[PDB]
Amino acid sequence: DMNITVELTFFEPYRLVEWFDWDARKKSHSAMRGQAFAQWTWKGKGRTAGKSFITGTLVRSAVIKAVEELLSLNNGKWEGVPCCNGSFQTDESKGKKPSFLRKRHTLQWQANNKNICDKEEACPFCILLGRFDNAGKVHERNKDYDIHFSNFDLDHKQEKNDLRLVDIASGRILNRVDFDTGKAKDYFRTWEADYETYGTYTGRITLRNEHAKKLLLASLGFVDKLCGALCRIEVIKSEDHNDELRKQAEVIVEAFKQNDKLEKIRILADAIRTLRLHGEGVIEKDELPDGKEERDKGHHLWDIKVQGTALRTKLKELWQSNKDIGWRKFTEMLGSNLYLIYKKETGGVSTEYYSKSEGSDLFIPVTPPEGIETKEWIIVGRLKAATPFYFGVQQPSDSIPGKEKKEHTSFNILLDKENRYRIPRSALRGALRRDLRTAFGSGCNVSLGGQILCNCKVCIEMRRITLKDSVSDFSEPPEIRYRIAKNPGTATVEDGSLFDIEVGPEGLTFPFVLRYRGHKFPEQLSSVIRYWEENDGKNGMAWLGGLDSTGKGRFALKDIKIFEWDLNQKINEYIKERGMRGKEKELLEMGESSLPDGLIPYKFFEERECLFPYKENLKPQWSEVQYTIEVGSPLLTADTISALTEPGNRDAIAYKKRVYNDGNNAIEPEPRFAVKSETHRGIFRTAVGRRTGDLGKEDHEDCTCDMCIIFGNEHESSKIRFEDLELINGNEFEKLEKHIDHVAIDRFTGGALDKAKFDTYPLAGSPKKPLKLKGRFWIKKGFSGDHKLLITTALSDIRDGLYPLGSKGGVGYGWVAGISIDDNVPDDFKEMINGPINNDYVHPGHQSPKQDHKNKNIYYPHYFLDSGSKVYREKDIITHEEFTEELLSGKINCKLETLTPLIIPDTSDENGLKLQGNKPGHKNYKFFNINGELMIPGSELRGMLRTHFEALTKSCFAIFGEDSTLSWCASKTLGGKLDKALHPCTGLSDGLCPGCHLFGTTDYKGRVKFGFAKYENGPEWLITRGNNPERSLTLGVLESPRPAFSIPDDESEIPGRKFYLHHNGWRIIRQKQLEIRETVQPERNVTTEVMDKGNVFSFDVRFENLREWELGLLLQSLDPGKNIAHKLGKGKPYGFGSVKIKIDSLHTFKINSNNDKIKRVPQSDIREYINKGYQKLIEWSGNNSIQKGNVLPQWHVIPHIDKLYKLLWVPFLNDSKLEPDVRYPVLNEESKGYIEGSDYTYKKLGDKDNLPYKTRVKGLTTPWSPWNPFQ
RNA sequence: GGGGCAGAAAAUUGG
RNA sequence: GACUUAAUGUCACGGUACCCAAUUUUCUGCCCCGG
Ligand SMILES: [Zn+2]
Ligand SMILES: [Zn+2]
Ligand SMILES: [Zn+2]
Ligand SMILES: [Zn+2]
Repeated sequence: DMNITVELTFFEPYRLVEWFDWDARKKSHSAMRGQAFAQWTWKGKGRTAGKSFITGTLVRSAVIKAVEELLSLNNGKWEGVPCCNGSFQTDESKGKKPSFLRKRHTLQWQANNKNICDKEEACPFCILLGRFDNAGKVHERNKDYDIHFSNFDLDHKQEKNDLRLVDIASGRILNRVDFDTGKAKDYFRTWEADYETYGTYTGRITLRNEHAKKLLLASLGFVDKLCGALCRIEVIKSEDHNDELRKQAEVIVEAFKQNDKLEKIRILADAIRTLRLHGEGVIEKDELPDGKEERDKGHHLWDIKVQGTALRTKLKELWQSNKDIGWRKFTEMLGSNLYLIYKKETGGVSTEYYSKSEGSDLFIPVTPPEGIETKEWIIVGRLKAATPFYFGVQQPSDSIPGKEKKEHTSFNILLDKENRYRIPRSALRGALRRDLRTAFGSGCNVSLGGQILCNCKVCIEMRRITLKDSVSDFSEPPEIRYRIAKNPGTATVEDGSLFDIEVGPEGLTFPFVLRYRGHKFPEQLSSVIRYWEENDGKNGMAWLGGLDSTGKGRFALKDIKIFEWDLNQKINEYIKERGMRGKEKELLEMGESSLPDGLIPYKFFEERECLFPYKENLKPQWSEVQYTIEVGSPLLTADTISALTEPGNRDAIAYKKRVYNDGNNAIEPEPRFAVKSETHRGIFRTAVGRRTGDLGKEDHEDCTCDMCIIFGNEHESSKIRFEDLELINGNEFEKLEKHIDHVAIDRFTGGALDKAKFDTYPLAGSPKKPLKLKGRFWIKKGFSGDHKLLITTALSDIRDGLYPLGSKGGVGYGWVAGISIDDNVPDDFKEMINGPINNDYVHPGHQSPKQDHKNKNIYYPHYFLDSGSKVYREKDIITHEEFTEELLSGKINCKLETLTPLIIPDTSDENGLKLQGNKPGHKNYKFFNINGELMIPGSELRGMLRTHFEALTKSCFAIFGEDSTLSWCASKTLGGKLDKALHPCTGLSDGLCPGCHLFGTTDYKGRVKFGFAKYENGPEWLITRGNNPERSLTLGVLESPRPAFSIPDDESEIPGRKFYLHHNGWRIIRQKQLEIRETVQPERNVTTEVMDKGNVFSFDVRFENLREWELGLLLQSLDPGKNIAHKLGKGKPYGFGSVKIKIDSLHTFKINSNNDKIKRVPQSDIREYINKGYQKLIEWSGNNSIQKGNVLPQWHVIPHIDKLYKLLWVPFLNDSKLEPDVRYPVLNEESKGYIEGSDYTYKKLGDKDNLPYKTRVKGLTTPWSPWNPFQ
């Protein structure tokens, strides 16, 4: 007769739905799906506020199910009073159906009450159902209910105004994933509610019969789930901030637009988001990277003036203005506001199925056997991330709960309201369903519109499993990972291809709870649990999440404890302890002597080698290939966003990870260097696609090609999964990172271009101290022999060195020196994976000035090569998408010998040896070295051979600064004084010159790759006696080239390329070291280490898809003959750096032949290649009067080749007793170092009356012409 | 009598 | 006590936001005549 006040509390995020009564419910789909949830009603107009509740019929149905199970446990009795089976059928002619219909099994027992229930006397089950009362199916007064359930209202703790929907709920999209294809079929939305603040409901139950109070009070403690969440039932006795950020973002955007730097703004946007990982101290202690020393403009982005002041001080005042919103939200909103303002001021703004009627209404009774036992098993443990993980979520401003009717980061991660990482229940349940279907061998696809319960084994085992959601104890921000796609025809970045993913740290831990209520513990669930866990030898194989092909989401299970609860003897202890729901964290730390009564540990849990679904169905599913790459070159996988926000002021730095630690709950102090999984996934995919030839297809829609089978497409998932490549020997290095700076050289002036100096910071790789990267990839069961052969072929192509890792591969960065395969790799994979060339061409030098002399003449140190104006441009560009049969591909092994001393400085250390303490401002350097090994960079060799190849084949001026203007006023810039055909190639529509076709442009990758040269043998360190280091030399003063001497007199044109002369002018510099160290300021000259003549260096050149004449011209540009050499390094006017390259070996390979391999290519074939190049030069010339035949080619019949080989002629080589005297003039006598009667000043040469302008230009164009008697 | 350049140009998402 | 349930019948713990894409292409740390 007396009321019972009931409080239900949630321990999991529950579900919400809108309220429609009964007739408006059939119009909407979300409410018909959303029964057995919690309900939300709007209070007042405007669709903003309301209240949530839980209906009494839902709690009544839960209590009815609990009473049915509790009576089925004790065989139709409860504390001595027996009950009948009840009634669950309603005839259609007498009365109406009760507004909710049952599709599940009804548990029944043997009715031993020996009496039929009527209105006068009844069993507890019949008075708890409410069969014999005065109320039914149409409401009347609240009396004449024998048992009444009221509605359950939300216990708001503080009395306030109405509660909003956006403070209680959050929207989410769930999925249904097909098992055969791995792609989604349909999706549906839901609302999830918080349980920490809004998870308590209170209601009333009225019972007017003191015969079923004990069954009701026992059944209230047996209810386990309600509204999609674990529960416990007990009996009691901002817009101003967005706008203020928007106006300041507009201020910064107009400030960058005033300086014509709008395209930087987008990059700055990402930098602001990256500032959420650092502290506020990076704006407070000003740890942003500073500019160069003695520069007016500092950092190129942190010192851009915003309304009069710098950017860092502007961010300081902007954070002092909005310190009240926190650092993380301020950085996120400032980034996601700069993104929108950049998107507006540019000009361009940035299958839903719910389940289902009339017919097939049945009643299915189920009676268990009388002897059977029922138990409940509980498995507790921790889940650990062995890789970065990703749980996908839709964007904010689309996941608003009320406004469902229908940016900067493309893909976000799922987080809690306190910014904690969350493994949802749906992902764990889907992964358990997938692994259980794999373990059983067979299963069904999940049918949604259902009238009969499914009878497959997976569904029977999954209707007895209860899980629980997980949240970590970690609230630090995620990491952004970027991804591009490559255009396979040009080997550059495709248009509209950059996107970004948010990933979490590896090593994080989550709680894990599983429950099973049944008669015996299955072998298949034991197999899945043993498959998911890790031990010694075995690693975990629990794939949760949504980037599995790139290796994201592999978890392991540790600290597993399994407990058992008996229900036929210890049911009251289960009801009293509430199944330990919400107290499972205490069970991991509980001892054996503190367990509650009735809960024992489980001892017959079968081991890994005794389970039959394991090792037959689950273990052969994914196979592991683990290997180790040895890289003997610098390795640069650029970041370009983290380079902006760290101190050092560098352009491109390497890639780092953040690994989380479990023993100490911090992250880690030191990061881990790595190559991403997407990178070597793309390397494998590009290798397989270029071998088979499937990269040339225009579309892969409904494709069953080999690449789409191995690597997946839109309609199928991938059969191979790739993990990261981690550095494993980083503690063997001192100064692991190396600073390498690069420059571009103008083809006319010979000096450095404006705004073309840059720095790279790769990891220090050497041929005697290589980097070691350990990596792993997973392969699936069901691969054929052809596809395994393709994977083995891709690994062999990576090992042979065709695909370099990282960036700047054409100048020698990231060249793979070797690959090793571990011993635990499958055996079929181990079976599958495991003289001197001369030119003899003597060039006749300039006979008239030089060879008839006793060295009494002075020449000019640089001359100009003047070709015509026509450049041959090809519009059929050779593509990078396959290896063609008629073209050539291979490698050249070459050597390098010094004829004159060589200076290659190491500009990472400005102090170098010493000597800035004694004389300050003096720059002194060492030779180039990585880990103490003398090297020449591949960029210098590439630039030297590129300048030679461009001057040989009459191509365009590739690097040429056209904004410079002359003064003696000038008519125009010197870009206007060049012909339009020698201008650099822009775009592929007009075509490409030969130099841009072989070496590349911005929109076309090159087809030649130069490597780092290593020291082999010879006498090093030219020794001078009076010098503070003996291996050292103080150079003369050298400053910028003046184009006013080459083109005076405005009606004059640019006289072609600039080349230097070979002479032994360093012996003047050596003997006068004392006269240079004094009487010259120490801030003008430089001191460097020098190498002597006779040293040998070794390097390699790779090439792919070259024609025959291109290879002939390349082998001619490398070794152009006897008495012709090259020029390399510093001090080229003073004579330094004369090198000779000799070809040692040539190898060619053909991949289209199945069994063929690398070759040796004897001297007849390469002579044929040289002749095929010479015939192409003759055909480009136009003079077809020269005959054809098998003669050794005379290269000096073409005029510009004759001028080029007169510019590069070595006069002192094979004991010919002559040495020229090449030096600059002396600028207006009474100047230092002037001969008595030479008359070699600039005053005499720069007058009009003696040496007019045309004779001066003609003397700067004719090679080796004299200048002191002047011709 | 004196030092310069010290990053520039694309892609910032589509099926 | 309304807003806000119907009582002899609620498998929604009946459904993984899933699938596809190499942060990359090009560049000699170089260099003389006048304010
Ligand atoms: Zn009864
Ligand atoms: Zn099924
Ligand atoms: Zn295909
Ligand atoms: Zn060109």
